[PDB]
Parts: sequence; C-alpha cells; structure tokens
Amino acid sequence: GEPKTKPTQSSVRELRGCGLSPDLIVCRSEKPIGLEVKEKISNFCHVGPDQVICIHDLNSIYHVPLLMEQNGVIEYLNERLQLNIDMSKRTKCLQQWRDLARRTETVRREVCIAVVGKYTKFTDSYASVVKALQHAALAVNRKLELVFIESCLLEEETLHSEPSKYHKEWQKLCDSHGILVPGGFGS
Amino acid sequence: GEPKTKPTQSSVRELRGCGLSPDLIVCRSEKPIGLEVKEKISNFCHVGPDQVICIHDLNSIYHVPLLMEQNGVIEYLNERLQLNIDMSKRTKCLQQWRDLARRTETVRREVCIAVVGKYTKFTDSYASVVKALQHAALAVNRKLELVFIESCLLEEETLHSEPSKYHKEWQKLCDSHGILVPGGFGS
Repeated sequence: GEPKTKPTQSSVRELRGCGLSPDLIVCRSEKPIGLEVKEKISNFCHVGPDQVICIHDLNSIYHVPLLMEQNGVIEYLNERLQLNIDMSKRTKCLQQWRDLARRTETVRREVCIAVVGKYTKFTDSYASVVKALQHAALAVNRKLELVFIESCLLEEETLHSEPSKYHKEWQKLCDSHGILVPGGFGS
Repeated sequence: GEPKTKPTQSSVRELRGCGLSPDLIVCRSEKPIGLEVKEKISNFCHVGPDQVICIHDLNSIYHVPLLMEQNGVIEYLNERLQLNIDMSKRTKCLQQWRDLARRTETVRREVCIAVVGKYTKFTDSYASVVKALQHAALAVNRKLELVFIESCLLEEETLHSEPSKYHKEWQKLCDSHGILVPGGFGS
C-alpha cells in the first residue's frame, strides 16, 4: 500500500553512468498521495522539497493546470532562465482553460453510442480521435457513451463456433444515434 | 415489519355470519416468522396454541413434510377421527421423500436453456410443466436454467420500432442446447 517508487532511484544511476546530473522533479500518478514520500525524492536528487510535482493525471487534460497553481512552478522557470512574463491574473492567462474545464463536467446524457474499432484493448485507431471530438460536443451539452464493439469476431468465425460474442454486440447499436465505420486489416 | 394479518380476523366474521365455526389453523408464508404472532390467532379462534401451522412454502413441494414433524399435526388427526395408522418410523413413511430432498439440492450445472411460452409474466402455458420435468431430470444430476423468451413482440412489430429488444432473446437461444416450440393464439 505504501507508494515505494523503484524507477526513481534507478533513473539516477543511469544519469551518473553516462555523465549527467538530474535537476528537475519527474513523477506520474493518478491519485493524491501522502506527503511522507515527497521528501524521499528530494534527498535522492539534492533538490528542494517544495518543488516536487505530484501529478494525478487520469484520462483528460484539465488535470494539469490545477496543480501548477498550488505547488509553485509557474514562477520558478521564469527567474531560472531570465525570460519575460505578461502578468495579469496569475502569470499566464487561465480564464481560457477554466471555462472549458468546469463546464465539461456539468453535462450528462448517457446516450447509447456504438463505435467499431479493431480489437478489445486500447488500440491505435481512436487514441487521438475520441479526445478531439469530445471538446467540440460541448456546444450541445450532450455526453456520448463509448462502448467496445469488435468487427473481427462477428463473421463465420463466431456464428459457427460459439454464438456468444455475436448477438450481444447487436444489442447496443439498433437504437443508437451515431454508427461509425471501421477500416480494413488485409483479410 | 410486523406481520399483521388482516384476512384472518375477517374470515372469522364471515363464518360466524352464516352458521359455521372454524376449528383448524390456516396460514401461508415463505420464511419462519417469529413467535410473537402465533398467539395472536389462537385467541381469535379459541383453539390450541401449540397447533398453529407456520408453512414457509417457496416454490417447490419439499417445504411441507419438514414442518409436520416439528409442530405436531401428524398425530392430531389420527385420534380426532379415530382412524388406523401403520407406524414404522414416524407415523407415515418419510424415507421416500427424504431421498429426493437432499439429492435435489445437491446438483448444479448452470447451463443455458431457452424456453418459449407466451408473455413475460407467470402465464398458464408452463405452470405444471416446469415442475414435472424437474423431478425426472435428477437422474442425470444436471440443472437446467429457465429463462423467458417472448414470441409475440419479435416479428415486424419490434424490428421496425425498437429492434434492440429483438436481439435480446437470440443471445440465449443460439448458445443453448435445447429449444422448445410454443403454440399459437389466433393471429
């Protein structure tokens, strides 16, 4: 249960074995962890304890600007490289991202939408497609529920073998509103 | 949560209003209720408190002989009408029913079996059919899972309206091993 990170102490050895020295703090998580592990990386990297990034990314993009305004990294890189800054509200303009982040989590519909990919796991046919179409659907305030329908096991390989994964896929597309078209992988 | 019975006190008024007098105890339940209500019916009928029947019938037939051996009704009717009795183990022979009671609740298979009746509620097309076939299926020690397949809303009245429900019954009949034939109600 304790978040004991292993690649952290292993990445420092690789940098020392070639002729490099780590200066920043790199991390990746999905839930706010305790403060008992924030000071563990500082002593192993000889950095400041108040500069540890605790990112809890899930599956969108609005889980990043909410962290920079709490730790204190938006003003550290300004005086580190001596660059200009157009101050107005908080270093950079944030009102443009707040109007699209809070408004997104206030809509719901749960409409049956059937999509066709290729396999059942996370493939590469809709990694950047399902993300761009979700932001443009905020004008109608409607949420689309994405499912997983495989077109491979649907022909004679399923109807002749075990008719279990065939008749179930047709139960989520007869009353749907948006039916997509897949592609083609040889034969 | 208190099992307050109403037709009990109302049935006594109907018998007294015509020239009858109740003597036995009639009841119907599904789970062993407490003893706080067994003395409520005895004073309303002026009968014996140790002769109240607490039947907990669910949906079979073996939930009846297990109660007569606990309350005490198998010997009450013998001396009430002065009749003969062939004593051996406990008034009547019980070994014939005890062999089919434990052998029934110790078999399982969970196999997909699709049956077609008429509607979706408890109709009159399989009331006495699903009970007789279950006892004869004990020789193979296999359990048949009964479902509900409606043949009315399946033709053109469903495919044109909401065909999502049409593809629901086909998932349980194509994979099943036994398919029955319904009947015909006019048109």
